Parts: sequence; structure tokens; C-alpha cells
Amino acid sequence: SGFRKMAFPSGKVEGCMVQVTCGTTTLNGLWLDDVVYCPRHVICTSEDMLNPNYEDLLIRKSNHNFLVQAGNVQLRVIGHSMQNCVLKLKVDTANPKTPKYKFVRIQPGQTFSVLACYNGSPSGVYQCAMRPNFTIKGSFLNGSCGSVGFNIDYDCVSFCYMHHMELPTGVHAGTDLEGNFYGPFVDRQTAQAAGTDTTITVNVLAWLYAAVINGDRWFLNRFTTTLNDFNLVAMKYNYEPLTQDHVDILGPLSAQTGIAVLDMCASLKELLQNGMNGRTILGSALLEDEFTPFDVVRQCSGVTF
Amino acid sequence: SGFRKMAFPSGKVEGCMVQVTCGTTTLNGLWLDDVVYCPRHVICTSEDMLNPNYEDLLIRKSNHNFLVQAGNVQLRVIGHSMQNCVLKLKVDTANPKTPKYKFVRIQPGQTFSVLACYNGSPSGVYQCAMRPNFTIKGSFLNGSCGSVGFNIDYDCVSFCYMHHMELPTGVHAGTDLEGNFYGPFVDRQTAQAAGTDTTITVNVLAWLYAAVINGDRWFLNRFTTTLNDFNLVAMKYNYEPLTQDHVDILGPLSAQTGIAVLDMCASLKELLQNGMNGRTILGSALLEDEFTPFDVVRQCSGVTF
Repeated sequence: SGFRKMAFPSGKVEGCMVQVTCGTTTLNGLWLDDVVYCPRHVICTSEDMLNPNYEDLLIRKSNHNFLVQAGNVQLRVIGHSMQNCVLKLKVDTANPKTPKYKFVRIQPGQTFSVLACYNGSPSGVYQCAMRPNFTIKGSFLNGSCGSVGFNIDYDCVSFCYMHHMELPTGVHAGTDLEGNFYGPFVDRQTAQAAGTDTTITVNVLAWLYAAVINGDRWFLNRFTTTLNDFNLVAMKYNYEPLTQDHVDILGPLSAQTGIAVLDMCASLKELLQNGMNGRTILGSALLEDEFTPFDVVRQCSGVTF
Repeated sequence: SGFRKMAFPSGKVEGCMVQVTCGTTTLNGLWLDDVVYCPRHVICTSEDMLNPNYEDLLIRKSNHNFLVQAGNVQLRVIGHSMQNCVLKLKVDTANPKTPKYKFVRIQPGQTFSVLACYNGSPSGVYQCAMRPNFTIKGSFLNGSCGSVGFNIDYDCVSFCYMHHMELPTGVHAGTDLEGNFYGPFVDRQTAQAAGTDTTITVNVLAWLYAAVINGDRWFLNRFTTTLNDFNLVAMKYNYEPLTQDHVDILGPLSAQTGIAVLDMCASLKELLQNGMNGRTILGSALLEDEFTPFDVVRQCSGVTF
């Protein structure tokens, strides 16, 4: 037993990380088959980032201006193209460590593992959630751009995130692997509103189920509620509205624990209105929303890869 | 910026995980050079675990009774020996993926990454601390025995933990890679007191420094204290006594932030006596003690491997 915020094993992604240099700028790239993917602002100086014209800046670059290094291996760049906010560098060698992979665009509230990298070298791995406002609260220092987020299903890596920007508020923004930003953000050093974030309600409920499975039961109350009544409370506390789709996804956890979803909603309502009175749930003094229902089932069942 | 509980990249350890079967019992093993390391209770049935005589049980085992499988590879066992609580299975093939490695016995309060495995396959990775009472609060289901804990320094993996037991209280116990248990525990299914745990004071202080570096400053107070006065408070709240060695380890963080250690101790004293008044520090509603001072410096500096 026990419940931890667990990342996927990072080995399959470690073998894909390379370093990309253009001029004075160095960041991380992702080497899959004979293409290296990286943030297009590798072509920007610090001064370019205030108001970059990427088309004009890229025209001034040729294949030989992009230095791609995989450990000690220098990769030969034979083509370059810009797709949305990512650069695709065609190289003359297929990465022999390319795993089975997909590019996916995840939904807000879904979770993934980030392999934080600097200069093409992995520094650590952690699990996080895409916030409802399409930011992530990561750990990204200078040079971490190009680090990727991923999920693994058996032997297949689903890449869902590439890091591009730290907003002035300290939260993080990035793209899918086709270079389309999550949320309204752009790769320019300017003020950018993220807009109101909310708590991922279905994830909180999943984690309450994880707590019951592990023996933390004090929050179980004698009340029930309705979907519409619960959502009146959810709106007041800036929680995502719960839908029947969410109720359906919690089905297996409800069946394992014998606790109807709306009963768990009533316990969560009482937690929202009365606080936690200095108690903890699974070692946390606040309601945790970074576990999806699938995450809870995975961890409580021991799914491997 | 941002601060996350980050595990080491697990790739170098993934390549060492194998499955070990003896009779009906299957668990994880660690394959380094031509030796596979695993918990000796792989030779026990469920009934053996109530009161096992490992010497007598092992005598009834021969080399061909140990099935060692690395993915799809079947390893040939050519010798077996028991070292304390671990079995060493000599195999006829050196693991071609053996990293540079050390076996280390860590101190209480130090942190490491766990690669949770089942049937020899990695399921996830997470960072945890060795508690002062020599337990860990992990995520370990049936079959996770033999999963290992490690740190990485550049290209060298320092193995410090192998999982053996879930205590009746739900916390976890294990050995170093020489098979010596951390703490008073034994590999027998019986009641085992862990004894009073305490909070890792130097880690809490390191995390307060991490918070200041990332802009969370509300807890900074106008008081100072003394080492002896602070420890009077530490004893009352079941915190580890702070020593000058701990003050010395916090030196670099004190110098970066311009906050004297005893000033930070005074802020922590006020947090202990008055609580956090419904506020958070680095997104946490309790005082976090699973980051060492070295962990904070690593993450705030971007050290890679």
C-alpha cells in the first residue's frame, strides 16, 4: 500500500534527448527517427524574444547554423522547417534508441511526466497536471526549454508537451509536439494573462478514492448530494463542474470501494465548506488534484511497462 | 523557477531490473555485472514468512531452482549465496547495461529515488526520504519486493535501498545492497515496532530556503533565536535536534539568500507554534521535510547527469 505522486520510468525518453545550439542559444531537442524537434525560439537572442518575427529570423538560418549534439555525437542537419512553434531539424541518422511513440494533444486536467533537461542532459523526472487554464506548475530553470512531457502505455511513449516559456507569474507554458501552444500563450517575452485557474474536481474525487483504498476514511460523512447541488458548491470554491462523463470515469473506483460517486461528492462538499480542521489525507493538508482516475487505478493495481 | 519533488532519471536503473522466481514466489532482482541481487525471502512461501529459518530453507535450494529472467532473456544461475538478508545469484552473463555504480548505506534523513517494479518491469519512479526511524513511506504493492532506491552522481548510480517488507502499520522497510536492514526490522511476517518518528529539521530548513528563492517569503519574521532555544521547540514538536553540522550544510543556501540560519530557525519556530493559518508554502499546507540541502541546491541550479 501507500500512495505516491509517481512519474513514468524515464529511460525511453532519456535516449531521445539532444542538445540544439543556434548562435548563442542552446536548449533541448527531441530526437525521434531522423527528425529533431525543438522550440523555434532557439533561433532568438534575448533581445529577439521581446518581439520576434520568426519567419524573418528563420530565413537568416541555414542547415549548418543548427548544431545538434547527442551526448558526444554530432548530428548532421540536412533540412529545417518550422511547424507552428516548433522547429523540425531533419538529420541524416535515425536515432537508434527511438521508442515506439505517438504525438498526442492532451486535455486540461490530464497528467503526464516531465523529464527536466539542461544542455540535452536529463536532470530529473516528475509528474504534473495540465491545469484547466493550460499552464503547468513545473520546475524549469534557464535552459530547460525543449524538455518534454509524456505518458507511457506498455512500450509506447505518448509525447504530449514541450516546454517553451516561463510566464512573468512563474508558471509554465508550452506546446504539443506539433508546436501548437496549450492555451492562449505565444512564444514572446511579454505579459500574458493565464486567466482563472480552477481545481480539477474529478481528480480530487479520484484521490479521495485512493485515500479510502489506503485506509484514510475520516472524511467519509453521512450525507449525500446531487450533481446540481454539488456543482453549486464547486462554482463557489472555483472547482471544475462535475459532469456525468466524470461520474462514469470514476465508476471502477466507486465499485471497488462501495462508495457511490455522489456520496463521495457529499464528503468533498463538507471538506470544501468546513476545511480539514488540521487533519491530513494521504499525508496532504490540502485537496490534491494531480491524480487522474486512471492514475489512481494504475498505482493501486501495479501496472508496469 | 518552480520547485518540484523530483526523482532522478531512472534509465540507468531500468536496464538492471530482472525478475527472480523461486517456487511460487516471484519478485524483482538487480542485475549488475554477473551477479543478481534480490531479497532472500524469494525462497519463502506465504507460510514460511511467519517464522522462516532462511539457512534451512536455502539449503533445500539449488542453482537451477532460481529462475532469473531479464525481459525475455533467461539467465543461467551458476552460484548462489546469502549475504545478510539478500541473495546473490551468480549468473553466467555480465549485464551489458551495467552502469557505473556504488553500494552505499545512507543516513536517516537522506533522500533517494525509488523505481517501483513488478515482475521485473518498472512501473514508476518517485523521490522519498529515509525516515529518522529507518522506515520509508513508499508506494509498494504485492510483488514490489526487490525494487531499489538510488541516487545518481553524474554517470554513477549509488544504490542505497532494496525493498523487503510492508509493516502492519503500512510503512515500508528494507536493506542496503549488502542485505543489512535499515532500522531494527527483520524479514519475518510479525509485529514490528518502528518507534517514534521525527521530522527532519535540516530538510525543513532547506525547503524554507527553496521557498524564499522562489519568492514565497510571507513566513519570514522579525525574530531570531539560538540553537539551544530552537531545540527546546524542536523537542516539543518532535523535530530532530539541529546541530552545527546541520547549520554548516545550510551555509550555501544562507549565503545565497542573505538569511542567517538562526533567523530561519526563528521563522520555523513561529510556524511550529502558530501553525500556517491556512496559508501555503511552495504549494504545501504542511512543512515539507523530504528535500535535503543538497537536493535544494541541485534543483535550484539545474544539475544534470
